[PDB]
Amino acid sequence: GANKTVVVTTILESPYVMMKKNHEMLEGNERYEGYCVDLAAEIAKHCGFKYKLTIVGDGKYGARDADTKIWNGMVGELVYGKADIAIAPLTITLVREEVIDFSKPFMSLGISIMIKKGTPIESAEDLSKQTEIAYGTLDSGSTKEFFRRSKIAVFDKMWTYMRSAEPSVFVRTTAEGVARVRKSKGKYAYLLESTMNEYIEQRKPCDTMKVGGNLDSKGYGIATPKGSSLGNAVNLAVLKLNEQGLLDKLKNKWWYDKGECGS
Amino acid sequence: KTVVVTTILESPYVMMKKNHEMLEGNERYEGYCVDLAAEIAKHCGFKYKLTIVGDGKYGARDADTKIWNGMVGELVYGKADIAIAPLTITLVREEVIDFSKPFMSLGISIMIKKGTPIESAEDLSKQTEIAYGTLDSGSTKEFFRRSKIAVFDKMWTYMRSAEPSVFVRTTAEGVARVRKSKGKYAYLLESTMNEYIEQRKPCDTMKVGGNLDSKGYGIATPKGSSLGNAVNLAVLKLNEQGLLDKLKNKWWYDKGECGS
Ligand SMILES: CN1CNS(=O)(=O)c2ccc(CCc3ccc4c(c3)N(C)CNS4(=O)=O)cc21
Ligand SMILES: N[C@@H](CCC(=O)O)C(=O)O
Ligand SMILES: N[C@@H](CCC(=O)O)C(=O)O
Ligand SMILES: [Cl-]
Ligand SMILES: [Cl-]
Ligand SMILES: [Cl-]
Ligand SMILES: [Cl-]
Ligand SMILES: [Cl-]
Repeated sequence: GANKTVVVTTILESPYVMMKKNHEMLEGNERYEGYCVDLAAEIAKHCGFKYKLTIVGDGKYGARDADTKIWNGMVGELVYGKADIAIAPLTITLVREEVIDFSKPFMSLGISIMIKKGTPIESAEDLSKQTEIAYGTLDSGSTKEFFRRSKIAVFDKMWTYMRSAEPSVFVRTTAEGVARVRKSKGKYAYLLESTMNEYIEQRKPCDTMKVGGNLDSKGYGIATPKGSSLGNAVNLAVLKLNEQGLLDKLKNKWWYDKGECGS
Repeated sequence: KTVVVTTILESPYVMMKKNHEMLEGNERYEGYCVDLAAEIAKHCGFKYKLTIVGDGKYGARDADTKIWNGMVGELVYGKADIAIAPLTITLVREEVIDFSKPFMSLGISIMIKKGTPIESAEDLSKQTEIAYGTLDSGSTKEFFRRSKIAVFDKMWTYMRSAEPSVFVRTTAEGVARVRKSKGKYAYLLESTMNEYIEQRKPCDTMKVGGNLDSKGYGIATPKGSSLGNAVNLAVLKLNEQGLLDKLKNKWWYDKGECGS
């Protein structure tokens, strides 16, 4: 049928999608800026569609409830037909690939540790062997699922602690995890993706840092409902943008050119 | 019912075992991709036969004839059912074959003989005393051929017309050329292979500078193959179980050939 505006689900996660200054008097896609806003424009141009950016209503990436089997977050928006495509830092995972399609990755990441500067922690093993410093993850995302499913001794030990810690060590948004690191005097460390960690390390007041190696290696992909006719063109567009150097330039633009912690 | 796997002799992905002359079939070979093939086949429920690509190439399309060679060609022309190899995901290949999600990350990188006064691709481009080149019929050569980045296009203009040829038939021949050229040849190759060689005797090469791009290897199937979906889920399962990282640690294991 006739071309229709593509509904893009995304999430307010800096620097991927952020409210522009003066957003209160802007409308539509002009309200937003960031890496995924720029990426959406490039994908749409290469694939020949018009689109509307829509922030996921529940503010979540996406997890399946173990009891009801209902998917929430951006994954749910695709599964239940509320959006046509997700352009966001959405991690490629097995359980998600069983229900939605992903392009080839547009960005690499691994799970990593964020500390308040000076915290005496260098690794996941360090965290797992002590109790003074609490630690947790984002809710409803791939990092929490990683720990829940891991059979690796250190990560299983970490999960066994996190799942029963009181008060809860889990946070609803990345910003809440950052705040908890910044306000806890070295007594909370946050497990989050290396991309987000490296972004925050360049934001004022420059009081956090990434420590240790990454715990895994994976990527973000552009997601579509299973069988969607958009998937093929989106995939080729991701590969073209990578090969032309545009994805690397976009990361530099939003992470480092705009950094607030020096050159 | 036996799946024909095309692969390539490239250390440490696929290597001939010691005493392979008295072995047969899949038991002749060892390495990262041999172990990976066994894991993929177990998860997908197929029997398979490893076969070394007949022309020894990864795969490129002839500009005049438009015929594909290498492992890509074996998939395109129906000579193999799947490629399990360090085969780079690229746009031109994704137009003719299918790739799983990546099983390993890499980028193009620079190999020098230790002590060579080169720190970056920009350094190479701004001089002519030290020659440099790439593997033929692979994704690194195509990267330079297609690139519009000023530094890389300048490098391509030099490499394509340099005499004698700066291109090599196999990775091992590029490494040998670095080792034998007294610092007058640098080799552009994928970071995975570079890092493997840097930890092998005689410990006379090193990786310099950052990677020039970021990409991955995928398991490839002919377009529309029924195996693609299961293979893709298998790669993700193996990654999430930690087995891909374990295999990398096994086959890049440093036994101290170089230093402590
Ligand atoms: C950025 N980019 C451009 N597109 S691409 O050429 O397809 C490509 C392939 C691989 C990677 C390296 C990072 C990664 C991403 C995703 C996964 C991984 C590993 N592994 C190692 C396991 N499987 S995965 O799909 O979760 C990046 C990449
Ligand atoms: N990128 C993750 C969210 C962040 C996290 O879990 O650390 C996801 O897609 O679920
Ligand atoms: N992995 C490459 C071969 C090595 C190279 O080109 O440096 C390919 O798939 O073509
Ligand atoms: Cl419309
Ligand atoms: Cl032998
Ligand atoms: Cl298993
Ligand atoms: Cl078999
Ligand atoms: Cl440029």
